[PDB]
Amino acid sequence: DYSLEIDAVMKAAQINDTNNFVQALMRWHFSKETGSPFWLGMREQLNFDPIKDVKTINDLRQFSDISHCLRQEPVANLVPQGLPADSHPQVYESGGTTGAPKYVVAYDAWIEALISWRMSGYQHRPGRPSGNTLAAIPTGPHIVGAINKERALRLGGMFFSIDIDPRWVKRSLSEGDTATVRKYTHHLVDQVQNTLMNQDIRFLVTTPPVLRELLKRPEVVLQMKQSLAQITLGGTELNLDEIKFIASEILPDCEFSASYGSTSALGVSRSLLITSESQQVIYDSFSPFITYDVVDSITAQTVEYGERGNVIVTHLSPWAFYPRVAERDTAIRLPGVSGFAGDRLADIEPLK
Amino acid sequence: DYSLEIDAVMKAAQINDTNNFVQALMRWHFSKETGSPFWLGMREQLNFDPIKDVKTINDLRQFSDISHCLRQEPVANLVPQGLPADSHPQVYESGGTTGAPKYVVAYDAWIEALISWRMSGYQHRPGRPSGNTLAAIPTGPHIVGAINKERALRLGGMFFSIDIDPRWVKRSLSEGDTATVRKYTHHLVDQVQNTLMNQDIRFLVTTPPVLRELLKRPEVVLQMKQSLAQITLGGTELNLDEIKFIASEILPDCEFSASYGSTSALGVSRSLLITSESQQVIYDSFSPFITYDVVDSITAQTVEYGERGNVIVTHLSPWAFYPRVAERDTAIRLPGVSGFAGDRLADIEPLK
Ligand SMILES: O=C(O)c1cccc2nc3c(C(=O)O)cccc3nc12
Ligand SMILES: O=C(O)c1cccc2nc3c(C(=O)O)cccc3nc12
Repeated sequence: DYSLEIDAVMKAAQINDTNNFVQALMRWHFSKETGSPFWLGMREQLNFDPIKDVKTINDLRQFSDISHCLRQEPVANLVPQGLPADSHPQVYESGGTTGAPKYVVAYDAWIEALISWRMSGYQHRPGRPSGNTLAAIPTGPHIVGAINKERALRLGGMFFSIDIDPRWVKRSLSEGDTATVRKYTHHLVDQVQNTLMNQDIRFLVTTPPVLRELLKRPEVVLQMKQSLAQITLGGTELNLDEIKFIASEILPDCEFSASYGSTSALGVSRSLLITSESQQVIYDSFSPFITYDVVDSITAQTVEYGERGNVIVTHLSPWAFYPRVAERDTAIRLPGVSGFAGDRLADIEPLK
Repeated sequence: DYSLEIDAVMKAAQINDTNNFVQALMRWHFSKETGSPFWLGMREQLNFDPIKDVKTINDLRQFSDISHCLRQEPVANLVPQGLPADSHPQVYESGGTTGAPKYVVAYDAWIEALISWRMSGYQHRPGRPSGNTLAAIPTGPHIVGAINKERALRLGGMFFSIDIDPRWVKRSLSEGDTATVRKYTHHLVDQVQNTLMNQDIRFLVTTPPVLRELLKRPEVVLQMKQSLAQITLGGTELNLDEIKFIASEILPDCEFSASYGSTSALGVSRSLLITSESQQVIYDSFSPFITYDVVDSITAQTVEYGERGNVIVTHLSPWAFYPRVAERDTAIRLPGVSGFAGDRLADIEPLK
């Protein structure tokens, strides 16, 4: 048993101090008894002592991104030896859309915690809406699946999804294939159309192209006017005006937000409500578990508030440690309202 | 709370008192405080009284298939109120066949009972192999996914899958889009490869066409001789010598079995291990919960043992009640293990 060690971390985690939390988990991960086999096996390859010289969140700047590894590393070793017997491990992959695919492990406690964080703020808000959720997103080996199912149960209906293979979509628009992308996009909208038109759907998770498509279908729009309380847009292909126009002129009773995948850190980040009065899309991460740095593409250097840079993300929780993953997007750096740790993002945009 | 009603139904199953079990569930499903809104309402369209006029399994012949009907029915109404608060309804579909589809509801406790029935005989027996599962099958809204996930957690390793979008294969297939069925399969095969190579998996779930393009790869085949222990093949494209050959010749000691989805009975029947003895693939179902009848296409009369007929599957449990689904496959009918209600099936093929 180590569950009272573990509480201490989750405790430190919100009495807002980076510091103590970082050290506590640096200990969790590298100390002999409790650590991952993987990190324990990695300690001797580091040129610094993860205990002695490593105090601030920022102080993790000294690990490099170990994703190369996770393609080969047999998943059983990723699992912190000090988690309970019934922790309930699970493998998720990170888009083997070419350069193919990186293995990771997550846990129910973890996803539960992610979600309570996303949803605080409206979980308990009087007259908050209720109903099923249609999530038009990957499930299968993709950890968004499992994160979305979890939200859907807390909103009082059932979680519904579609058949979607993002890996073929990709390997085909990259592969240059025009007709396919249209035909498969079709088949996606058709699936979403059916469920919206045959079960009462209160909550839709989808993406601008797909929404954009549904809005072009007279019967569906009408139906959306009747039943959607809130839509989440995922991707980075987001045009703020378009959304303002939808929100005010078409689905005026439906709120909007955006979601940002950071598969690398075993989670997703959430936007504020995007309204007509909104002037950028703004994101927060589940800090300190997940934290963003935003850095210059030339000099690896955290850039100033207000400027564009490259998203660097870091997961540090009792379940998993992933320092300092370069994500493949740029964002405006903004002071992160609480702590105490990690940055806000605004207006995420793709790379080169 | 109704733990004692469920207990009785379970216990009448576990000692095969088929009439008790059926009579109990008619009460359970048809009565104002325990049953699903759907059945309660559906009663006013029947012309017999489930509670009084139904005494044995055959007696359900009085019911008609109520499937084409679960496209628009509200999912929440499928849920028997007699189930507990905590029972975790989750929503699954089938019949993305042409474009439909039919929503149903499943529960952890059912999924669990099912798997337990699938897995006795081996679960415990000495020396039973054990490790990771790779399941080349759909997740998303396909109960099949959920099913295997369960199984994999009981074989001491984790659950790997792949993106795979069976409606696409299907539509394409029956478009004549012959071009990209073959492209797509390559994609599935590739994704399988990867995991086969990068994580050691003990058990694979797939299908004859894919395993076919798969054994065209010499180094996957070496990995396979090395790591696989058990292979479950589903779909109904089962070619028998083709397997017996594969198992005898190509990879000579992985064991091989078949699996058959009756998705609108919320479950999968299992075959007897295909030995090199095997003269027909034979499936057991999870009786009395799931029971099969095999019926002549003109008279709906139950065929003699050994004639091939059109298959009818029925699901009756404390979780759901789907009487008499016209599935879309023929089989040779066999005696089921006497004591148990329902036929054994052999050498299933599809319709025309
Ligand atoms: O999911 C998000 O990223 C998200 C972001 C911002 C506000 C949100 N408000 C929600 C409400 C509500 O405000 O009643 C109900 C259900 C889901 C909601 N999701 C929200
Ligand atoms: O999965 C199936 O459909 C199946 C059917 C028949 C025999 C099976 N035997 C298995 C064994 C074993 O016999 O040791 C181990 C792991 C999985 C097994 N799966 C089997």
